[PDB]
Amino acid sequence: GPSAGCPRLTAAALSAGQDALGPSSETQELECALDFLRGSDDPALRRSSLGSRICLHLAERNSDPAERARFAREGVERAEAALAQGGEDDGAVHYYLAANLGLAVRDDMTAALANLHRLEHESEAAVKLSPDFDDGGPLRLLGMLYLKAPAWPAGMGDGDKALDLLGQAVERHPGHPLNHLFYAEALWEVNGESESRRVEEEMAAGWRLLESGSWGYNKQIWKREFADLRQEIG
Repeated sequence: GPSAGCPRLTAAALSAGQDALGPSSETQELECALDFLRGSDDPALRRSSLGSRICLHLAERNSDPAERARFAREGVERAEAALAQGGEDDGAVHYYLAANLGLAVRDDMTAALANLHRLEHESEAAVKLSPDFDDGGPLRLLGMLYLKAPAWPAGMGDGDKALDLLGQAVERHPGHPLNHLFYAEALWEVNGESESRRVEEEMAAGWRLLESGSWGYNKQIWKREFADLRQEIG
């Protein structure tokens, strides 16, 4: 449960203050809130995406793959709990279920393939219910799945749908670094050398947002993803 040094907390205060917690929060602050809500019977909090989101913040800040996956697996459990308690209409619950599930499996091919249907279902639910959440996060997840899943007809993989969704994320939510990064990856992988200028400009814009914006402890893992695309394009 909450550690002994945590501030006094109530469900009402956590709900009212839920947006004061984020990627810039220190780990101790995030865990005080996460450990509290696991034990809370407050109907709203029990249905909320907050616990799953906190787990994703903790996953993203951990460079070790096993440690990151451990927190991501906790986020999957928190989102599943929220859905069982009545959060099914909340697009953010499905979003953080799919985002955490992705982190938990994407470094392991067997697990990624084994969870592709669940990822697809949850990413689609997020896109249906709250496509704009987290600056278009659900479009990011579903678009990347269209880019990375086994290619049609073997699976849902479809580069045109990837480009449609990730282009829509960039158009509708230009402030997020990963909308530009992921769109750039799709442009390169689906269209190749003919989109090099656009790929590069999208990378550069994402990097500028990454460097200037306030992404807290998400910055290091996103920087690694930017480097990955740089190396992929040569």
